[PDB]
Amino acid sequence: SELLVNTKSGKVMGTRVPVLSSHISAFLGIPFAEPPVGNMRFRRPEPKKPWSGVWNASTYPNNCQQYVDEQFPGFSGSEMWNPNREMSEDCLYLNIWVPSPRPKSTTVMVWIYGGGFYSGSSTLDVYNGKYLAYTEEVVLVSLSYRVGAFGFLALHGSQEAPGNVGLLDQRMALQWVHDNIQFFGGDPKTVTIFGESAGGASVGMHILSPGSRDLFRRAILQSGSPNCPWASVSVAEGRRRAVELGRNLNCNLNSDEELIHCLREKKPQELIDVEWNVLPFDSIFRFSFVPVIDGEFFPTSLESMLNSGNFKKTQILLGVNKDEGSFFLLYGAPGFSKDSESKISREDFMSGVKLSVPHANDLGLDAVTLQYTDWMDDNNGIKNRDGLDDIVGDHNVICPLMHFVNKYTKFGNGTYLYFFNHRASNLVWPEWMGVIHGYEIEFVFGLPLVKELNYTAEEEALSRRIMHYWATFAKTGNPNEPHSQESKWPLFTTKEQKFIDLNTEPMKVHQRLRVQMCVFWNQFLPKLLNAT
Amino acid sequence: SELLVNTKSGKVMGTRVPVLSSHISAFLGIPFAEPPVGNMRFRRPEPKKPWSGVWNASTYPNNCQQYVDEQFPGFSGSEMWNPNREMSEDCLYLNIWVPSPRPKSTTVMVWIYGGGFYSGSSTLDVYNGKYLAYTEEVVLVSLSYRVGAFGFLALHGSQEAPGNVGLLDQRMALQWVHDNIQFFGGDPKTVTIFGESAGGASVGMHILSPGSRDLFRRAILQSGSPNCPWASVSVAEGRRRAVELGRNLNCNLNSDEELIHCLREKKPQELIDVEWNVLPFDSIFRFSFVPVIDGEFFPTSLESMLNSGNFKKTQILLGVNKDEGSFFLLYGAPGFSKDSESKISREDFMSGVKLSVPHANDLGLDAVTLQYTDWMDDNNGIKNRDGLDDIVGDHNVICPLMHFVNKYTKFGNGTYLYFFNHRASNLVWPEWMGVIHGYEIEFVFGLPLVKELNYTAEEEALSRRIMHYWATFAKTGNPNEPHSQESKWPLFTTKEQKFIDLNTEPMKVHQRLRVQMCVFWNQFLPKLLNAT
Ligand SMILES: ONCc1nc(CCCCNc2c3c(nc4ccc(Cl)cc24)CCCC3)ccc1O
Ligand SMILES: ONCc1nc(CCCCNc2c3c(nc4ccc(Cl)cc24)CCCC3)ccc1O
Ligand SMILES: *[C@@H]1O[C@H](CO)[C@@H](O)[C@H](O)[C@H]1NC(C)=O
Ligand SMILES: *[C@@H]1O[C@H](CO)[C@@H](O)[C@H](O)[C@H]1NC(C)=O
Ligand SMILES: *[C@@H]1O[C@H](CO)[C@@H](O)[C@H](O)[C@H]1NC(C)=O
Ligand SMILES: *[C@@H]1O[C@H](CO)[C@@H](O)[C@H](O)[C@H]1NC(C)=O
Ligand SMILES: *[C@@H]1O[C@H](CO)[C@@H](O)[C@H](O)[C@H]1NC(C)=O
Ligand SMILES: *[C@@H]1O[C@H](CO)[C@@H](O)[C@H](O)[C@H]1NC(C)=O
Ligand SMILES: [Cl-]
Ligand SMILES: [Cl-]
Ligand SMILES: [Cl-]
Ligand SMILES: [Cl-]
Ligand SMILES: [Cl-]
Ligand SMILES: [Cl-]
Ligand SMILES: [Cl-]
Ligand SMILES: [Cl-]
Ligand SMILES: [Cl-]
Ligand SMILES: [Cl-]
Ligand SMILES: [Cl-]
Ligand SMILES: [Cl-]
Repeated sequence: SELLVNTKSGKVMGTRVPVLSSHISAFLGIPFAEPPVGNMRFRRPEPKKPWSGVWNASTYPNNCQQYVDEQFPGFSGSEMWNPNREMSEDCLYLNIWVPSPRPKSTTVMVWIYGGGFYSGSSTLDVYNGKYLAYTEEVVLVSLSYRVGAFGFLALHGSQEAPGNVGLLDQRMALQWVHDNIQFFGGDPKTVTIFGESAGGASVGMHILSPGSRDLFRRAILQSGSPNCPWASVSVAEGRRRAVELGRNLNCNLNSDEELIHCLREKKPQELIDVEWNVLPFDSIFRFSFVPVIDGEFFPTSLESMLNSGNFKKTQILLGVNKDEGSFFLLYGAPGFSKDSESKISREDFMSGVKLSVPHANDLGLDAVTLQYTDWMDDNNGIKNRDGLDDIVGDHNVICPLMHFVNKYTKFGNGTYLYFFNHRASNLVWPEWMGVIHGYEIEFVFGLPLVKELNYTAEEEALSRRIMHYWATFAKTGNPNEPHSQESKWPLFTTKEQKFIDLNTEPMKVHQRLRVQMCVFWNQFLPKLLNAT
Repeated sequence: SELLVNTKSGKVMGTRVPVLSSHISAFLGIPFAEPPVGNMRFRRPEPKKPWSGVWNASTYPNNCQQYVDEQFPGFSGSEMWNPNREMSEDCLYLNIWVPSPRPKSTTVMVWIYGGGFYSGSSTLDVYNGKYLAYTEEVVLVSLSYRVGAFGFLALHGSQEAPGNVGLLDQRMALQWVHDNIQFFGGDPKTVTIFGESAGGASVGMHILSPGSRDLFRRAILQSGSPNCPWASVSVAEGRRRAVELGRNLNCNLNSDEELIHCLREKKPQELIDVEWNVLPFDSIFRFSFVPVIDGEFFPTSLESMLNSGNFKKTQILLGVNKDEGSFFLLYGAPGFSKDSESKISREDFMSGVKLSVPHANDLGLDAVTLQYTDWMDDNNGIKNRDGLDDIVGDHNVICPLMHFVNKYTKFGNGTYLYFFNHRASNLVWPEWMGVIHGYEIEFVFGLPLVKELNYTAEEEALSRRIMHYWATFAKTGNPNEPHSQESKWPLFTTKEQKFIDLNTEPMKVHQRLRVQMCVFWNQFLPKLLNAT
């Protein structure tokens, strides 16, 4: 029977699963590592010891230990991103959706969730890969990885807490797909890794890290890049936050061994309670325990690796959403509220500026405000709100990615670039937030195809277009079907720099995505700060 | 008879002059100072010694000694600005157009010509005040003043060449109008001084200088301001250029007395030949001998005087032309030509940038180019040409004036602001130069009213509108006629910052003239240079 699969680690038994008037196979909660509990907290993951018997693979696993958003209790808009399973340090598991009948060798897609490296779950409703596996005849995997301190506490020079271990969690997941996906009908030679936000940053980090390049074929990055200012810290800064975390918990701080033994003693929620207190009073758009530039996982600085071609050469498909700053501001900036139009005075605009560029001389502040202020209309609350939203999105997401795109394309084997700007008809967040960070995911996973989810027919067609782009790219490295004559999504070349709009209108091709602002962010502003 | 007038200096006899199917009276070439010749070269002017007999005042005087443009021999576009009379150091004379019959007490307007303080003549065809005197029933004076080294050689601490003497030339002209214009039918209580470019800068400098404020009632500034970067130098920089001028002429350089005796010996054209060699290799948009911030004529820095209200409080009417950079670039920038469309490569744009900001760190260069570059279309030769034209005009004219306007309006008694953007139908310079610096003057002086000058009927109506604005402002301090209901030219207030367009279309009112660029020029760029 097709719900039984033998693997190099043991037998697993899945469940038949309905999906749009048909059925497919799902294997939920397969372990890919030893449970990182106890004195293994903060350590590199070990491979899952092989098991006897059949592993019930019919129900979702636990989610990892993480902060939980409570800003809007019961609000579906925020709670659709929270853990929907019991939380535990025993959380290193993957899930697989396999078409029925089982294929023999079809392309594989591995989903890497986001959440700023401090949160995330593979079991969210928007991450349910059954629609995509069934519609595009792919084998859909979603992995999990340790977040927060559990996955990214970095005491460099130590082997009990070296940092980046949540990245090694993902890597082991990919190694297990390389080794066992052939038994699920998947082609381990055509594995596409994809992910959004922190997951998009992860994908790019696996493109960069030599110990990861050989475990996948190509890559998709949504609203995230490895060079994003929130996505990595130095070895010094990682050690500082780790010691600062000990201070918060009354820890002996003389050695790394004593620091680590104390932290291993605390219950997980104790660590999470004080997690945000280690950030520098430098503030707001930054998360505590992120990957570290350690010399091992990342040989040198990300910028030098990028400049020298020191990265896997393949095909990539990536892009951004129109409004990437909205959540940063709602949750952390003064004067933004879920239930008002959040119009913003001149005063509040100037304070959000300062929050958006941590540690910038005053001359830099003027540079930013001069660039984003309409001085013919400088007291317009809506323009001030939109301007701040652009500042935050350009700085933290769009312009890092545009830098990555341009650096990568000089050496890679094909780049495709998209600008997603359709606001979902049924979005529960306020209108002023726009085409929000994170709200293309439901289209990539084909949720518009479910009528009771209350999407427009145009949104079903856009989701089908997008799913087909993603899967056709994963099978062949080109989103366009060969001899099917609809408008072509053109290659992104250093010369032309073309991209497309992704929305419900007929495709349009543009050039040089937000080049005006990103010249400012990627070339002018850092020069200004360097020379003052 | 009305061609004879007795003055506190002697009798003068003018000539009857035809003008648009009528006649008026003109008194050309009245001396207002002692001829500044010989050992009086470079000295403060002395009053004209009174004379016996009748002074023939029927023919134009000489023009002062000055550089003469020969870039386009015979080209009327350039030659209409050159001396049209024999040149001489004996050039301190004024000219008066008096309506017929002679008025008893009507308002007076004193024209101060431009020419970068290195050139200019009161006798140019475009400066012929007969049309304005006759049409608006004013008494029109035009003065003259020493230019070049003869008027602005500045060896501070010396009494034989203190600097600013060409400004004292103008002042003496105004003192003579104060004393004698009542005999020509002019009201010495309603004297309006006006002028363009260097003359506009002069007008503002007389508003600033205490020894000048009491000699006129109000003021008009066209395309010039006292704070313009080409309009003044420091005492140190004036001494440097003066000594450098001696080096060029094999002068003894040990003392000021010996420096000055040598320079007084050279024939005037010898000084003019080497005049441009004293500029710092710092270049292009600067003129050699300009006013100096000496502590006498200007008590303190122009910026501190402006900030503290240390200036005459009255009404002012001022404005700019759409394209102020065109001549700077044509004559001095590489890649601009009279007879091509002067489209400009990316390379040449970057070199014109460097020429437009003398002495700017490289970080400042990027600031300028980032602000004026369209990075979606950065190789457009026309946009690159227009961008450079805006850089030069904003920096050297528009944004200094906008700074002056805003500083003055806090303390003055009424400000009116215009943006002149009608290109004359019959302009002989190439189209790419646009609404050129200097080409509103012919409208202010009513030359469109002469049919054989080949202007459109709309240009006759615009000239009449403008002449009426200027004269009504000069009589009453408000350009609008009281109870005549046509659209009103609104006051310029710190809050609203309104101005009007001056062209052949019906008046329109706008707000915050080029505020985006002038925030960059007047606030951001100097801060950037200061802090690097
Ligand atoms: O974005 N501001 C958020 C914010 N929430 C709160 C509510 C309580 C938890 C603090 N947890 C934080 C969260 C997030 N970012 C943070 C950044 C800096 C710091 Cl000190 C804490 C953060 C973003 C994701 C959600 C939580 C208070 C202050 C505050 O600033
Ligand atoms: O604008 N460039 C002009 C320009 N003309 C020439 C032609 C010969 C005379 C030099 N006379 C000059 C004139 C003017 N500006 C100058 C600025 C710097 C210097 Cl060294 C000389 C200047 C502007 C008004 C007209 C003359 C050569 C080089 C040159 O640069
Ligand atoms: C695991 O499998 C059994 C039958 O194989 C099923 O009844 C059970 O519900 C599954 N586990 C849980 C926790 O429900
Ligand atoms: C990708 O590589 C192959 C062979 O290495 C080459 O022929 C092809 O043109 C490349 N495509 C791009 C877009 O670089
Ligand atoms: C679909 O729309 C109706 C109408 O407001 C709403 O009551 C219902 O809850 C929606 N369904 C879902 C699944 O949100
Ligand atoms: C000055 O006046 C006389 C008559 O008064 C006139 O003939 C003469 O032409 C004038 N001067 C010159 C230089 O022409
Ligand atoms: C000008 O001054 C007079 C009296 O000094 C004052 O009443 C009038 O309002 C002022 N006008 C402006 C525009 O400042
Ligand atoms: C007026 O236009 C004609 C036609 O080109 C021209 O020949 C003539 O010289 C012009 N007149 C003046 C004064 O420029
Ligand atoms: Cl199989
Ligand atoms: Cl514990
Ligand atoms: Cl870049
Ligand atoms: Cl849309
Ligand atoms: Cl919006
Ligand atoms: Cl670019
Ligand atoms: Cl009289
Ligand atoms: Cl001589
Ligand atoms: Cl200003
Ligand atoms: Cl017009
Ligand atoms: Cl133009
Ligand atoms: Cl302003």
